[PDB]
Amino acid sequence: SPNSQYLKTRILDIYTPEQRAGIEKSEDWRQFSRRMDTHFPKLMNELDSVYGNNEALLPMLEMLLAQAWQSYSQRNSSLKDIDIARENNPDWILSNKQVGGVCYVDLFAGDLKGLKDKIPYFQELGLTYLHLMPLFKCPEGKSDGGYAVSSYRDVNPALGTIGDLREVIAALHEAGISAVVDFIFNHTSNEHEWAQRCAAGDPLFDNFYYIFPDRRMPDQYDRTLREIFPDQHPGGFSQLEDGRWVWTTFNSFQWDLNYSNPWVFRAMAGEMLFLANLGVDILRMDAVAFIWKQMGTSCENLPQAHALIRAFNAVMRIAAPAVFFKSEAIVHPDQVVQYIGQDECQIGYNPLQMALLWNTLATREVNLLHQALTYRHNLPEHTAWVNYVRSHDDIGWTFADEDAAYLGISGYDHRQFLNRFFVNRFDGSFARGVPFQYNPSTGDCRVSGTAAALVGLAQDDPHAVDRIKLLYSIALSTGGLPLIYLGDEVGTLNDDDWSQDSNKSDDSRWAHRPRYNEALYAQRNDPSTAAGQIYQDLRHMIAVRQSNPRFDGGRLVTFNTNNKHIIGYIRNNALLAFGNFSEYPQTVTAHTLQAMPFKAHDLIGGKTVSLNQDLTLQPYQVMWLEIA
Ligand SMILES: OC[C@H]1O[C@H](O[C@H]2[C@H](O)[C@@H](O)[C@@H](O[C@H]3[C@H](O)[C@@H](O)[C@@H](O[C@H]4[C@H](O)[C@@H](O)[C@@H](O)O[C@@H]4CO)O[C@@H]3CO)O[C@@H]2CO)[C@H](O)[C@@H](O)[C@@H]1O
Ligand SMILES: OC[C@H]1O[C@@](CO)(O[C@H]2O[C@H](CO)[C@@H](O)[C@H](O)[C@H]2O)[C@@H](O)[C@@H]1O
Repeated sequence: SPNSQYLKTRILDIYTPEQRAGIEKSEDWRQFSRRMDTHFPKLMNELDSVYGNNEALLPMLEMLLAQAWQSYSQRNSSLKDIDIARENNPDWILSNKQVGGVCYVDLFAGDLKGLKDKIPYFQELGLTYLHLMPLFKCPEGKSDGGYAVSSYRDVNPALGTIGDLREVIAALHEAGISAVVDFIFNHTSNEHEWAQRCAAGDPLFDNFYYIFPDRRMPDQYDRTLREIFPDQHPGGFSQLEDGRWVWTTFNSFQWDLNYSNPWVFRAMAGEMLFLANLGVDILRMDAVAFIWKQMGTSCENLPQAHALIRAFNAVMRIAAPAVFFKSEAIVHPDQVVQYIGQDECQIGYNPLQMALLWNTLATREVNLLHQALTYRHNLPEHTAWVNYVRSHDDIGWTFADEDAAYLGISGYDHRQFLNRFFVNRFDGSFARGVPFQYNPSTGDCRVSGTAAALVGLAQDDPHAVDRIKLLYSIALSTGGLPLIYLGDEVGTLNDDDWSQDSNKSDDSRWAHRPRYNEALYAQRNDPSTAAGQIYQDLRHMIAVRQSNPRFDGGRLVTFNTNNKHIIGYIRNNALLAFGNFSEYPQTVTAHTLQAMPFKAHDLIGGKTVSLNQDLTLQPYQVMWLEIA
């Protein structure tokens, strides 16, 4: 394979003799050259592992690297400073100081300019990380909430212009907040120019997607394909006007990109560089599990999918060091963690913890949660979990059947219980969620609904507020970067019109995608309201997390509480956390605490607690005891 020095010389051949001389002496080239030598080996290796001796590999690479240089040269000086800072501080993502939030620009603040006006509030809340949902042009009507991209560069006019976005990013950086956007690279909308030209037979866009003449291949593939939206279509394919079939893992209007074609990688790498130069700090790698297909397999988590992502990682290491990745892999735990690594995705959603928080609220038993915190929490160096309570999506019960089997729990039977409980089809359930994608052929089902809707706030369950606080307390202190679903900090309930909207009625996820609730936000300072109680609660926990070094890092050690309703863990051997998932008082005996100091200050309630005697926690109470 060619080497870094070889490719760099060729990159400089576009400059006349006089220019070439100057370029080689410039700071930009110096840094670019150094990073090329350091990271090119990985890029080449990962790409080769996927394409092999593909004739297009070499040509695609030189073209991509030429862009990488141009992209780095044009990169703004301020961004280059962030590039240097993060190069030498790979663990910035692990700082206890980081706290993120996520919202739809349109639902939360109208448009881009409006979002800019909400920045003061984000600072007031303590955010240092902000994820904005899909901002670029997409089909009018149904676009899977913007996840069906028709243009990676043209901002949805309803939100503003590319200029407004560029402005928002700079304002976020000014307020000490990182910009986080989606990198929907597994597929585009069926209205995207690429799709159009590919299907129309433009030789330039040949093999940019997976299109079949009939059901021969589709049927073979469907034998092992999981259905994500069985409500929309069976298997993973959709039929075109002309009768052909296109691979559509998600909605029919979302066509999977064909990474078996190296020119497809180059295309998306180009888009990443575009997003990088806008000043994006973290790219949410959407559906990383499906970017590689292979007949007979599930076409999820394949080796080449990981390799491609590590290739993308390399491009950023060379042309935009500040850009980190956030893996969205809502799959089996064993698979989830494989996307997380310094050379792949530095951080990734922690669906296991999230799903188990809700599970524990239902069963009142921390068994599965404790198991996960004990065996699946700690990660490799320079990587972190993104811990969350809810997201724009439904809740999938992605705990491991094998893990559950160890505890004498039948995964299938357990999920059936969980699903019933959270959609209020179980006696006594406090949850008011809505079903999502009930698959009659598999028994699988997911749950939609806001955090407040699932804890019982819609009916004013007296335990609703403390439940919210408890869940967020755990995502905030286990170790990793905590993500707040904006709207949750004031107990925002479900949207009560989505079912009436013909563009949303067939997607219950819109039930937990409500608009900014002016009334609730106007009560965040009133301790007598649910909004105020939830707000000050979370704000206080955020404040503590960010100021107390004992929460730093992502490592944790579980503590056996000897009480099936109480979870316990220790951060940095100095912070002991207890969490009662019972609606009744529960005790951690003096005998269980013998190894703990006689007294410890609780950062949650502010009181001094004695650990030389039984410790009784009130319903849903959380304690952050300083033991060192
Ligand atoms: O305080 C609330 C209620 O708490 C108590 O009930 C709890 C149980 O203690 C929990 O263990 C849990 O029970 C679930 C169970 O987790 C779930 O797997 C399912 O059990 C199935 C099982 O999967 C299947 O293999 C087969 O064995 O049938 C089982 C049927 O139970 O469903 C259980 C619930 O039925 O959650 C409940 C409810 O929170 C306490 O007993 C209640 O009195 C109390 O109200
Ligand atoms: O349940 C309300 C509403 O949700 C939708 C949209 O997602 O469908 C969900 O609920 C159905 C019944 O529980 C499930 O069969 C389906 O799989 C699930 O997505 C609407 O169709 C329904 O009216």
